[PDB]
Amino acid sequence: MNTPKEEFQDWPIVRIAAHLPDLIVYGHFSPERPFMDYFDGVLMFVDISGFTAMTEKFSSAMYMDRGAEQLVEILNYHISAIVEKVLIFGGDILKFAGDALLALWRVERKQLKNIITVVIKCSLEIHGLFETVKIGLAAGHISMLVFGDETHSHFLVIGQAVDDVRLAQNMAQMNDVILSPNCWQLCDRSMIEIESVPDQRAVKVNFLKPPPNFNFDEFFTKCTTFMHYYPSGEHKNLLRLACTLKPDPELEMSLQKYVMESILKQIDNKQLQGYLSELRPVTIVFVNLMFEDQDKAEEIGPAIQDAYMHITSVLKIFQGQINKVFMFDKGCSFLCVFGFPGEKVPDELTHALECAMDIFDFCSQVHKIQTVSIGVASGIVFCGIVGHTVRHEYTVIGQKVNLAARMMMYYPGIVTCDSVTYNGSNLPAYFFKELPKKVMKGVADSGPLYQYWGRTEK
Amino acid sequence: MNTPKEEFQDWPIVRIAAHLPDLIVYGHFSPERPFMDYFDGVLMFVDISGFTAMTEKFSSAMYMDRGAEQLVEILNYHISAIVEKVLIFGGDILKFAGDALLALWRVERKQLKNIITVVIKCSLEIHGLFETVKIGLAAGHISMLVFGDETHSHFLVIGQAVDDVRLAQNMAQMNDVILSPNCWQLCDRSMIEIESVPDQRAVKVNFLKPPPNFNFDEFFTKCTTFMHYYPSGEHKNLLRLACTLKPDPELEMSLQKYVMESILKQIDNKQLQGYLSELRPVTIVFVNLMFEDQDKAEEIGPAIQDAYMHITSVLKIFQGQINKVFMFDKGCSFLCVFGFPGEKVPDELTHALECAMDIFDFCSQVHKIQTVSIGVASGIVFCGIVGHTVRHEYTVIGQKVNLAARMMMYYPGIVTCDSVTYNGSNLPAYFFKELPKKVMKGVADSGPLYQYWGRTEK
Amino acid sequence: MNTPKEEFQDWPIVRIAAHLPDLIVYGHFSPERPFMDYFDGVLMFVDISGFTAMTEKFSSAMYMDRGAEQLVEILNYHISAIVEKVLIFGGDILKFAGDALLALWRVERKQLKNIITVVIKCSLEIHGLFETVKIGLAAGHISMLVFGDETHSHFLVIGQAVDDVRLAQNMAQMNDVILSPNCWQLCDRSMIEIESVPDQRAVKVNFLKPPPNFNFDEFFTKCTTFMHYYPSGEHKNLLRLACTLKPDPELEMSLQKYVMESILKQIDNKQLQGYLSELRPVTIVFVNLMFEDQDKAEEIGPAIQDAYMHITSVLKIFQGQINKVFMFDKGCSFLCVFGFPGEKVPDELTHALECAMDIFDFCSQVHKIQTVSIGVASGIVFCGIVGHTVRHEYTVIGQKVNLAARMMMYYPGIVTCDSVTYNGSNLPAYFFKELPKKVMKGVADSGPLYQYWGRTEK
Ligand SMILES: O=S(=O)(O)c1cc(N=C=S)ccc1/C=C/c1ccc(N=C=S)cc1S(=O)(=O)O
Ligand SMILES: O=S(=O)(O)c1cc(N=C=S)ccc1/C=C/c1ccc(N=C=S)cc1S(=O)(=O)O
Ligand SMILES: O=S(=O)(O)c1cc(N=C=S)ccc1/C=C/c1ccc(N=C=S)cc1S(=O)(=O)O
Ligand SMILES: O=S(=O)(O)c1cc(N=C=S)ccc1/C=C/c1ccc(N=C=S)cc1S(=O)(=O)O
Ligand SMILES: O=S(=O)(O)c1cc(N=C=S)ccc1/C=C/c1ccc(N=C=S)cc1S(=O)(=O)O
Ligand SMILES: O=S(=O)(O)c1cc(N=C=S)ccc1/C=C/c1ccc(N=C=S)cc1S(=O)(=O)O
Ligand SMILES: O=S(=O)(O)c1cc(N=C=S)ccc1/C=C/c1ccc(N=C=S)cc1S(=O)(=O)O
Ligand SMILES: O=S(=O)(O)c1cc(N=C=S)ccc1/C=C/c1ccc(N=C=S)cc1S(=O)(=O)O
Ligand SMILES: O=S(=O)(O)c1cc(N=C=S)ccc1/C=C/c1ccc(N=C=S)cc1S(=O)(=O)O
Repeated sequence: MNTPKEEFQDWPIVRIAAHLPDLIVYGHFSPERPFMDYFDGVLMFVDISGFTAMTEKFSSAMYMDRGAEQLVEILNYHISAIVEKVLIFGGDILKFAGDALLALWRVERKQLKNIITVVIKCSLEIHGLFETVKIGLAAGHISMLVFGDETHSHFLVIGQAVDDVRLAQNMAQMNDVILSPNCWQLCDRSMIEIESVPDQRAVKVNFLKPPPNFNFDEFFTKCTTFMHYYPSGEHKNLLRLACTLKPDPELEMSLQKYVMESILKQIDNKQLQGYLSELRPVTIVFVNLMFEDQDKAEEIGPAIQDAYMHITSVLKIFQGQINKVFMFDKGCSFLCVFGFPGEKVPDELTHALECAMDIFDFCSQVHKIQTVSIGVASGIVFCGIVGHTVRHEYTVIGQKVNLAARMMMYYPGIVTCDSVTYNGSNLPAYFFKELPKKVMKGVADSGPLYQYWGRTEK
Repeated sequence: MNTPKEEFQDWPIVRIAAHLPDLIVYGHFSPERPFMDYFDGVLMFVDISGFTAMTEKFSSAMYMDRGAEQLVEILNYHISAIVEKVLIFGGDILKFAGDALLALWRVERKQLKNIITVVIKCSLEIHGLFETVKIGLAAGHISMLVFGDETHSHFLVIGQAVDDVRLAQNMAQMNDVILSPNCWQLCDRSMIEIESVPDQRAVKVNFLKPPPNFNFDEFFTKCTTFMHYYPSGEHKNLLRLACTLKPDPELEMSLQKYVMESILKQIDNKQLQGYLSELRPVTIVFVNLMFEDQDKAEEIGPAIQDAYMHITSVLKIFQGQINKVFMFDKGCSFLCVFGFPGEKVPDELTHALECAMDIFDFCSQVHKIQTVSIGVASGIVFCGIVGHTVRHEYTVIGQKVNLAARMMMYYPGIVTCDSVTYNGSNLPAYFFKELPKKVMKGVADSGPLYQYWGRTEK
Repeated sequence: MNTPKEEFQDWPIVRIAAHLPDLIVYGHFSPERPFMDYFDGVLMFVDISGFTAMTEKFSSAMYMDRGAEQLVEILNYHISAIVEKVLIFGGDILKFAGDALLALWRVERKQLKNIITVVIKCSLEIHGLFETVKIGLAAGHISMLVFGDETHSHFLVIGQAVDDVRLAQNMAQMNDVILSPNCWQLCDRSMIEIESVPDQRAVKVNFLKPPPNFNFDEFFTKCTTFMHYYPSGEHKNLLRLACTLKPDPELEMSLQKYVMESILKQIDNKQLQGYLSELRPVTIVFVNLMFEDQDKAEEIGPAIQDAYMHITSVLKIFQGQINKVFMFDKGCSFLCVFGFPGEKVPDELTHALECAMDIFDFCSQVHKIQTVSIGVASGIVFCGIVGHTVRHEYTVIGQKVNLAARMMMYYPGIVTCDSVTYNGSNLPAYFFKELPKKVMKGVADSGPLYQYWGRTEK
């Protein structure tokens, strides 16, 4: 009696799971929105910095109209390798943004010290890939927030460790691994040699220096006791346990709400795989919400949910889409896009400004939101699915994405727009205020920037 | 000198062979139509009963417009596992219908007793998959009929064993394996413990109870002597020998006639794989032909061929399609569909009724056809490719499919239609007769049913 | 710590490399056009002769409108096997044309003798595949020419060995391996038993007859010392080293210029794989350029580049495409096609004739081009990607392709066209001269042929 090979099955549920972290795939949340959960862990924020900045080059004539295809190929070649390192070291990739990613090792509180050592070694092996990247590490309390409606879901992680991992990675020169102050407090100081970072309490990792009897592979194996989903036994050859997910209509209904409809169309073999990689004209509306205390999920959770319900309603009317939601050092940020896969309708610009204003007015009156700031910028951006075969997400990358992000942070409390938007809108000039030029870290040649004042003086 | 791996090649001939049983793939029939062949074997009819009945749920809003995709994923997850069991135990899947399938073990007459034991063990392992299905078995003489024209072919199996395997499976409660009377007569009674089935000569299998020296794997190996196409030797790792078919234009011309054109388009990589899975509005015309003796191929074969030639001509004019032909307990049944893949033209309904009537009038005068009955029903049905990667077929599933089937059996001798068809047609009311309501085993809430009387009183 | 399998990655750069020989993939040429390089090697020209001639049959009704699909399946089944033999024996497939291919073993001059023995054994194993094909071999000096513009590149090999390998294969009856005179001069005469070929200095291989101590596998291993890209070590399981190419935007920009845009669309998953296999009406314009000395790259290179710049400009205006460039026994030949993938515009014929004439007038005044001859023929041709998964090219095959080729050689110095072109053009009759009928080796039933005289008497 024959025994044919049990082969890998790429069911639709597995294809959906590649877009999501274990944090969501293996969650089992209540239905209320917002939903909040509390835990401890180590976070790694890795950035292939400088990439977005150079992406303008893939529009150049030398790429012969295959710039998008070449960009996603070269980006994925490098990002995939980082992803695979994270996964083999037992981490969960939470989110991709631009040319950056955020990873989590969730563990019981008593094990933070040893897991920090695992994450440090991972980081150093990540740098080792590129000898021929900047990394920030944080550790401590983390909260999860899940928000959405009956057909869409989004998640965020929040708290001091999340705020920290950002600060840490901003400080890294190239090739550094930086630890947050709390990460450095909690870590196995006997193992790692560090330097001070001038005017900072964070530190830099110089070397990992294990004791005589130390064997990293045996240490790692011990650490796996505490990793719930590390592929093992019969499945030790897989990068993710999620590769083994079986059809389950209830679970697939829950997971599909996290993925955009155009991605699902691809998943369902109803659209060619190449259709979503493109260098496409869009308008970015980057919405930032600031709170008095952004580390307290129970305070900020309802407010984010309320803002989301309104944003999604305003976006719906124009086929805008939320591409991502991230925490920033200051606030919760919604990266919204007008002009995505087959959503290309006329007056994208006037509508984008009116949408922004509507969001601004509504969110300004939401209980607990202290400040709303919105940046609007328009031009050619890369859109595509970035990451590894087993862990990837649809992402937008471009100078206009980062300009919209920087505008909302450098011009808080108002709706701002770039010159393409201002000129294109053909709204009358007195709907705007021409703004002073600010030097914006990460940006140059911004062109004139404007505030969208609105239809009336007020 | 290198020796690179001989890799599996998915040639178009192999892709076509996945839609067909070994009975056809390895046949070598004459060109006459009808063609008839005679043999002996064991038949297994397996039904995941209740599924079709629940399929209405995949149209519900909770599935967020991916009902078809979720339905085919979950159905195939379960059906695939049954298919793989059948194939490993040496059976040939003949046909899929709805959430049911028919399998055959063809063997020389002297080996029926031992092959029944193999099929019994298979059936029990099939039930074992679902601890967390109903099976009927028959054995004896079987005839094959192949009918068609110069560009299309269809096959049927016929005879008392085929009639029996239906009766047997109708009697099974859930989780039963039922044997036909002849199967029970021919089987190894020392091996199997059975109960009587009240008011039936068929029996139910309680257990397989082998003797002391018995070793099922060694018994199975012996049985493989008699299985012409059991994958073996170098190919013992394959589910089907048909996976090894090589390009052969003559054979591919013959096999392609059994597959619908839209499936071939997919096979040829000229249509996306996802296009054929859909929850689509169609009109089912289910045609039943009854004979004085439906076990005699030489009598019924020419009549079925004659009926087929006319049906196919009438269907052609409106882009109706034959989806399947099955034997029923009473008669040969053609499952015809209007509105399939890209065949969506207006007045589907009036045309469907006129087509039905034309078929009714013509088939009624075919020598040897005793009664024609036709059921017409219209609404949302699932269409898609069901089964395993290596053995699958395009199938339609839905409450309207089963309503059309039950109408043709409970209202014999006339053309009947459902309320959607009647109301939609906007043919005048006196073209119809409103019918008494019958309780139809397998159905509820049918709505009013009508006879299509036709254009004249008569 | 897990170690998941390093799996084969089908990056876009690798997909592009399948369309190209190692000669180009691993080249590192200067940017000037023309570019010329000089080396030594053995050439194998293999033809599955008679195939093109029978291809008319795949339009017959018996193929039920899947003639193109069946043709490419059966052709690739056989061609793939030849390709795999060439690759395992260490050769580089340079080009596919019709049902023929050209392969090269490049080696240092001192090793020609031993490499000829390897190529002879390969050829005999190729014949061994088909017991149930004609091969010509040449050896000696070879020049490479690369020509093109800023966005397209083409290459040719040139010289006496290239002229020889053609002569050699023209002489082969079926099943022969013929050696050129120089190949026979350079080979290991102690190993091979040959016959004279009447009225020729080339010879035919009867047998390979190695000495007592000879072990072909050990001899082959020795020969691999001299094969730069033979897959080895960790990669000994691969057919080509090019399967291991990593993303490299500079290299991909260079390689993509050799591939047509519609093929790149497929590569990029932006068009279905099946779209390019078709039996399609086109017009072939086959352009032949003759030189006083076609073995001297430094003479003919600039002239071919000049002709190319003009051809490509004339083709551009009508969406004609260069499908291939080959050396012929006499001259350089450009196989140009009007009506390719989505390039189907009206008056294909008048435009094709005017294009031809423009090319004729311009190329006639290019320094060093002695004679220009152009054949124009129109009808149904097969287009598709022919070869192996790892080494394949887009090719056109058909009686009209070979008619255009034979016209340009049998009616040198003029633009000729077939009856379909002449009649279809509805240009006035005095734009043409009706030609005497020539018996053209490889052709019958040509229909009347015409010269395109042009708009004026002159
Ligand atoms: O029955 S429903 O389709 O409405 C359904 C609603 C749910 N709502 C929520 S929350 C969660 C699940 C769910 C259906 C599950 C199945 C539907 C069809 C199957 N068919 C087969 S073969 C098997 C399953 S199973 O997952 O229960 O095995
Ligand atoms: O590529 S694999 O089969 O290994 C695979 C592993 C995953 N592992 C996990 S967790 C998740 C997905 C996955 C395959 C994805 C696709 C494979 C073929 C497609 N053709 C089309 S359209 C589209 C997709 S899609 O999901 O990326 O859209
Ligand atoms: O653009 S980044 O790759 O740095 C990025 C990745 C994220 N996630 C992932 S995966 C989340 C946020 C994020 C960008 C953050 C900022 C963007 C603009 C700012 N302007 C000012 S002043 C400040 C910040 S901050 O949050 O870093 O303080
Ligand atoms: O020659 S025909 O295309 O008309 C033909 C008619 C048949 N009618 C019937 S019944 C059955 C087969 C058939 C053609 C077979 C081939 C056609 C092309 C091949 N080319 C190559 S390389 C090889 C074969 S083979 O199968 O004979 O090897
Ligand atoms: O999936 S496998 O390559 O193992 C395979 C085994 C079979 N074994 C046997 S017997 C038959 C078919 C088969 C593959 C089928 C497809 C693979 C990719 C496709 N892409 C598209 S459009 C479409 C098909 S199709 O044939 O299902 O249409
Ligand atoms: O619908 S089923 O899954 O039971 C089915 C599968 C088949 N094949 C496969 S694979 C072939 C037939 C078939 C349905 C048969 C009937 C459908 C309606 C009837 N109404 C009455 S009275 C009686 C029968 S019967 O033939 O079972 O007597
Ligand atoms: O920077 S450009 O895009 O203009 C460029 C021009 C060339 N012109 C020529 S000749 C050759 C290469 C080339 C760009 C190379 C890269 C572009 C983006 C990368 N991103 C990441 S992660 C990595 C590379 S790499 O190959 O240099 O590693
Ligand atoms: O098929 S393999 O993945 O082994 C492969 C090996 C190669 N080896 C080398 S060197 C080059 C290419 C190659 C795969 C090609 C494709 C695979 C899937 C496609 N789907 C679509 S559209 C399209 C292509 S394509 O490149 O042929 O267009
Ligand atoms: O058509 S073929 O398969 O023989 C062919 C394959 C090639 N390449 C590849 S891969 C390159 C050329 C080629 C055809 C050459 C000719 C075509 C028509 C001729 N008419 C006359 S007189 C003479 C020649 S010749 O060059 O063989 O003398």
